[PDB]
Formats: sequence, structure tokens, C-alpha cells
Amino acid sequence: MLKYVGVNLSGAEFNSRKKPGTLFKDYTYPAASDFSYFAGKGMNTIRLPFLWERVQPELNGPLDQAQLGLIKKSLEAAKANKQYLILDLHNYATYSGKRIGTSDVPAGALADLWRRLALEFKDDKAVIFGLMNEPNGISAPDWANAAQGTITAIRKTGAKNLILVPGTAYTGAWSWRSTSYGVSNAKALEILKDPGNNLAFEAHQYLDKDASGTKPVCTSDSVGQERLQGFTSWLRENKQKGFLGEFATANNPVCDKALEGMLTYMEKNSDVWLGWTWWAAGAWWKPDYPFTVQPGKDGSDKPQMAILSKYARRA
Repeated sequence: MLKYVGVNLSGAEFNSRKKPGTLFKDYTYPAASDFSYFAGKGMNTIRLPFLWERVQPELNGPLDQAQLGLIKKSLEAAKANKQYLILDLHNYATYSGKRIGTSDVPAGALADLWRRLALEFKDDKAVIFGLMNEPNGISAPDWANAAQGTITAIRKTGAKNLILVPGTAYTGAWSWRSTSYGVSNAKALEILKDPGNNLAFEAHQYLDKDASGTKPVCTSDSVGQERLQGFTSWLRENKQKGFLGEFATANNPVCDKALEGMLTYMEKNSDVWLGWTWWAAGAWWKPDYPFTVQPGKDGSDKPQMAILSKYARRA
């Protein structure tokens, strides 16, 4: 019933204001063996963060061929392992520190970026378009307009690929219907239309006190279920689909119970949830990073992988 199960391979988005930055110093792409390791654990989906500034060094300008080539190489590794690849434009609705909607970064600039990416990847069935990582500092209606422009631009190319569209406010599932941040994502995104009818709403969910994923605590053993429900019911009412683009839990008993509960929840609600990608793996996490599922140099599995693999293989 769940279609996509996997992990974020983090690295290409590192050092986000070094432009272009230096490959293997400031940022990296995943090794081919990362893809095969996760496929071996039952994961059919890789979310691949990369930077808008690196793939398109001038707004409205040509794609950088070197950076594009790195993305295409990751796509070849995904395909070799029968994995889908989510292209995650990992930019927080900013380009070079400037927010979409400023005169410096018009919403049309994002549409042009995605037009170009769609022209490149429209004939790759493995490719999923992750429009923007965690938009914030832009109102939900303003973001919805930018998202609509981007969806329209992609479909004008002929691309039939799945599009993952986030809300603003860091696209938290828990806050989907809230007004802490202005008009709500629920209200603002009800108007979106996809002429290709292949859209899902990307939400992220962390389980610490403020849902920021900055502390290795899960507030309770069932907080995942509680925090997803508002979003799940919104999907079901509106006949839409969702994708849990990021989530994580630390290596402790309460978090393990919360992880089991949340992954079971997504099975039970697979009529609306398409799947999930854990944050994160990739070779550049430090040993104290609480959410890494990158295998050790010794080849050993990280603690959370025992649970993730069980659910991934079940899908």
C-alpha cells in the first residue's frame, strides 16, 4: 500500500552560501554504494538535496552542466538499484540568502528553474520533483502562488512526473491547519491545480518539543500519530496525497516506540500517504549526529535502521 520508502542522502546542500563551492570540500554527492546499501535494506526511494545556486548560478539562466551531470550520475545509481530519486531543491524559498517574492528573487525565477529541470528529467520515470525544501518567511498564499507557477511551468514541458509540493512554515504536518505563521497551509493550498493530476503534498515531521528536529527527544511514545492527524484528515477530505519528506527519531526507548507508532500509522493511512523518506544518511554526518542511518565504516547498521528496514521491506 505505501509506494515510496527511503532516505535522504545529504551532502550536496552543505555549506549553503558557498557559491559555487568546491566539490569534496564544501559539498559532495553520494557514493554509488550508498544507493545499493539502502536498496539492500528495502528502500526504493532516495531524496537528494541539492542547491539552486549550484545547479543554476544565475537566475533565469542556463543550468550548470557540471552540477547537472552530478545529479544525472546519482540518477543512474538510483536506476541501477530500482530506486526512485526525489530531486530536492533544498533552498527554504531563498536564493543566495534572498527570499522568493523579493524583487531580487521573483516567483517566476523558481518556475524557470523547474522548467529547465523538467525538460532534463521528463523522460525518466524514476524522477520525482521536490519543488522546495521547507519554504518559510513567505506567507502561505504567496507560497501557493509561487507553487502554482512552478507546477504550471513543469506541466507545460510535457513532464508527467510526480510533483511534491510543500507548504510554508517549514512544511510541518503538525502546523498544516495552524495560524501561528499567518493564513494556514490547509486554507492556502486548497486552490492548487495540477493539469497533469500527479501531485502530492510534502510535509515534514519531527518529534521533539518544538518539532524542529534539533533535540534527540521524542515528546511521547505516540506524538507522531498525534502530529500527523490534522494533515492526514486534510488529505483525505480533499482527495489529495501526502509524502513525508523528512522525519527522524533518536536512539532511545521512547523514540523507538514513537518511530514504530509513526511508521505503523503511515501503513494504516496509506490511502492518503504515498510514503516517506528518513532524515538522513550520507557520508558527511559527524559521529554524534543523532539521526544518521549511514552505515559505519565497519559496515554495521545504525540503531534506527533495524526499525526502518522492517517497515521498508513491508511496503
